[PDB]
Amino acid sequence: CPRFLKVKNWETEVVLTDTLHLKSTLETGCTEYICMGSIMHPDVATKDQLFPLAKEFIDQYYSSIKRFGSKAHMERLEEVNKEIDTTSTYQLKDTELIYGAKHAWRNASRCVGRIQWSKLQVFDARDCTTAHGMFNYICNHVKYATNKGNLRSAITIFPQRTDGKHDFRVWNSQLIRYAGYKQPDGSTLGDPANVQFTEICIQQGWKPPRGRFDVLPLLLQANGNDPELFQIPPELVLEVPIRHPKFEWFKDLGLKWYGLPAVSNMLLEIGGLEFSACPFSGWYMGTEIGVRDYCDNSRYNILEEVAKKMNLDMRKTSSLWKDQALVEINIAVLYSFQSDKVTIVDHHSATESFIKHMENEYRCRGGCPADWVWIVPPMSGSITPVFHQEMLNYRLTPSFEYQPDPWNTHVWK
Amino acid sequence: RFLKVKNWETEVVLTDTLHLKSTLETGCTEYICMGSIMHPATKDQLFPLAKEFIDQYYSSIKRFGSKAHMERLEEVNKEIDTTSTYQLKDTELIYGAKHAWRNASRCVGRIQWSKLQVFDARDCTTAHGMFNYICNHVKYATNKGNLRSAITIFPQRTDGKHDFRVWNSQLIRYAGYKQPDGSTLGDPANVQFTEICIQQGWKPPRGRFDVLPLLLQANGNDPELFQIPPELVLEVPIRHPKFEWFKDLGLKWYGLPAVSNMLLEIGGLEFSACPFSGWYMGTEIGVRDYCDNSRYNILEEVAKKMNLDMRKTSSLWKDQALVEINIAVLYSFQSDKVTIVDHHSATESFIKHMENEYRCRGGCPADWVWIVPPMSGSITPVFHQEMLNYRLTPSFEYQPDPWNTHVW
Ligand code: HEM
Ligand code: HEM
Ligand SMILES: Cc1cc(N)nc(CCc2cc(CCCN(C)C)cc(F)c2F)c1
Ligand SMILES: Cc1cc(N)nc(CCc2cc(CCCN(C)C)cc(F)c2F)c1
Ligand SMILES: C[C@H](O)[C@H](O)[C@H]1CNc2nc(N)[nH]c(=O)c2N1
Ligand SMILES: C[C@H](O)[C@H](O)[C@H]1CNc2nc(N)[nH]c(=O)c2N1
Ligand SMILES: [Zn+2]
Repeated sequence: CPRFLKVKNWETEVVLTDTLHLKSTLETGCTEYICMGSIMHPDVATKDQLFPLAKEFIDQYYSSIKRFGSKAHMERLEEVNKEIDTTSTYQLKDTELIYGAKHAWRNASRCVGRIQWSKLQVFDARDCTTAHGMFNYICNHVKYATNKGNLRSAITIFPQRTDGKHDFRVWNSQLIRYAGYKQPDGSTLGDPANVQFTEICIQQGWKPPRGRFDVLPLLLQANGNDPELFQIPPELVLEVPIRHPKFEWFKDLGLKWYGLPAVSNMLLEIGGLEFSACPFSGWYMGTEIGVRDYCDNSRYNILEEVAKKMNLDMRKTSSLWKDQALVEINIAVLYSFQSDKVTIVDHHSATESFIKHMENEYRCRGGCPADWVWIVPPMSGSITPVFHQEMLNYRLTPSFEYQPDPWNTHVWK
Repeated sequence: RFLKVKNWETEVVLTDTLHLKSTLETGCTEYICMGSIMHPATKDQLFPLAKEFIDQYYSSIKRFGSKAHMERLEEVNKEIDTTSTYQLKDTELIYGAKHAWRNASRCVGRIQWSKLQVFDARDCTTAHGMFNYICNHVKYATNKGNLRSAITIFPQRTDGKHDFRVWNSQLIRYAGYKQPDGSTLGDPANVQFTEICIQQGWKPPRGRFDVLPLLLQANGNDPELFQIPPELVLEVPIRHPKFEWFKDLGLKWYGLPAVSNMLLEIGGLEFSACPFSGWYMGTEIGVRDYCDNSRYNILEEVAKKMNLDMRKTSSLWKDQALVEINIAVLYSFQSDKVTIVDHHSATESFIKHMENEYRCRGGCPADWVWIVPPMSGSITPVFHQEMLNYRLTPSFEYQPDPWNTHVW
């Protein structure tokens, strides 16, 4: 591989030079003959596999604190090596846990929000043993992160994988989501994306109120045991009713959304260790709600009903009636969040911040992996600065990875 | 491997086998993806490429292994020997042109790929000849608004010292002028090319929508200027169905999109002048041409007339104005009976095209970064379509600007 790689911005002419790609680890999925850059998703480790992964991470940690080669560096290397020899694993210091989590965010190529990567609150939950403990930890996370609408980014890290039969997992894909319900007639109440998970929850004991915006219970798995259900206290679930600054009829659609986006189905890999329950949360970019959640045809799919209330001609696609309503729906979501003093960022501000971040990373770090397909917002793409920015995608570690759905792998006791 | 692509809205899964036949590079490796990078002979390299192309041509007319096939491979081998190159048969020229379009990963319009009028211009020797051939192209493809796809193929490269090149990047574009106060009149993307036209004799009217002259290079000689007869240049005043003040913005665009800076490669041969044209997708004009900050950049003005609050971005004033600008373009071409397609129709057509290519051909190389329209992405069906990108030949490739390589 060539040592220097250039990226250009076609709107400003700015050329950046990437050397960080030389530290790439796992596979993109691409080859020199095929590019999989639009593919969404393109047993444990052995002593011999773990040794070099830990050393790589420990080296990198001591490089960052400007102690590379020090006595504390070599002593940590030897302690780690001795520990892998006697137990086939090792335990991270708190300092290394925090560094690793912040860098998995920093390295998350699909995240436009990374300007904030070093302001992450890390909750060490590695002493947790039961699903009730997991509930306690997550409740405290949600309350801290919500902060009465002054949202603060945070991660709670549960115990790492051991033999693969004792995994901690949050079975929810996100900590806060609305249920969806299949009716006998084929229609769907609530969020259609969550019909499968809702059905699991119901069979597990949950009593569904069967509304359009029912907050799902937490389904928590500790130490490989069968998952258990918990209701998040509703006063911890901050929500925003959606209204429009001009269209007084917009509130009559009964739309609302929750304030905290909190991914809980991903795996955090640090130094070869696997943290299979590591829920992390930030704050929303408006398009995640106004464009995808509300206007995807497989989701709440409100474009038609907004278009009718807007009295648009909906017989020709070339009237752009869909595009017009999409803008108005996204004006309402940003307006409703700002009026309630709940942190949100529009797609224009977040992509300008990301460009500034990317440029600083190239300056100070030698690069910034970014997945263009995910960084570019789902509306108005080319009037945001990221559209015109060339990006290199590669995988650095520590990182967040996908993992199988726990109901597909769990062995029921 | 047989690779699978999933549509995340419909859950339709297709299976790609066609990628097994690529061999040109993508630019990516297992460790670094370059999917968002815009720009990632001799007798001995030439025959295997000629062979593969003849093989796929005779396989496409279902006469693989025919005597005609055999005699063609021998005919081509002898000619590469005596002459160091070879000439395509007319049937191979047309087949190669249509398949370079069929294989263009970045083109959302490929449902039309086999309906292409091919103009053989390989007998051309002078810039006057090129001008004639180009005028006939423009007149043919424009067709009084009922646009028809077309390509004009000038002589292939011989030694690189005698290239045919259209120096315009597109046959019809508007000039751009640097103003003394620092701002730009016209199209800022064409400032330098306009300066090269002026420095060579073109007298500019110095307006906002001056059709540029043609700058044509024949057989490696210096380029010569020509004005396309104005009755050949179809233009559309832009107006809005609801906002009667929109026509007062003074906006217009040309009807015919015609790329003239690319290289057509067929069986190892290189056609450095191959102007090709189709019809516009509305967003090409309304989003990029009009609202790119480095182009006509009219968002601020439209939002002014719309009285929108332009104090904070979160009012989405740019997004509102952008939609109204794109309504006007579609309404104007439609009112003037000039072929245009909106990004909803075009992307729907492309999904259907992919479905067709997967069944009958085993895949469709496609560049998600280019296929998804520059506005309202996720409400078009291609946003949710996984695509595999790989390089099939014949193909259109980029080439250096001639003002950076031509020896005067
Ligand atoms: C603080 C403000 C943040 C903003 C504005 C932000 C923005 C975004 C957006 C818009 C996406 C795309 C999500 C989608 O389309 O489904 C995303 C993805 C992602 N973000 Fe961030 N994010 C933030 C915080 C965080 C934090 C705190 C972390 C981790 C510690 C993180 C890690 C990720 C990851 C891993 C993804 C990829 C998810 C996937 O592949 O499905 N983000 N971010
Ligand atoms: C017939 C209607 C057509 C439509 C609606 C259409 C649509 C498009 C669009 C929207 C793009 C992206 C343009 C840009 O962003 O610069 C594109 C690119 C492209 N088109 Fe098509 N096109 C059509 C016809 C054709 C024809 C006739 C050919 C060749 C014979 C062709 C070959 C290509 C190629 C090679 C590109 C990539 C250009 C580049 O990399 O700059 N297209 N097309
Ligand atoms: C930390 C953080 C900050 C921020 N702004 N956004 C995110 C993503 C939040 C999120 C993502 C998805 C995607 C589901 C999978 N997708 C393929 C459909 C669904 C949600 F309900 C949700 F809340 C995370
Ligand atoms: C056959 C065909 C059909 C169709 N619909 N569109 C096209 C593109 C036409 C086109 C493209 C560009 C891009 C310039 C480079 N870009 C990176 C800024 C500039 C133009 F003036 C122009 F006319 C071709
Ligand atoms: C097929 C395609 O990769 C898929 O639709 C992706 C495209 N880009 C995306 N970008 C974001 N931020 N989120 C998504 O869910 C997607 N979906
Ligand atoms: C950086 C990025 O590759 C560049 O902006 C691309 C993105 N996608 C595009 N898609 C189309 N159709 N046309 C373009 O000019 C571009 N520009
Ligand atoms: Zn790639």
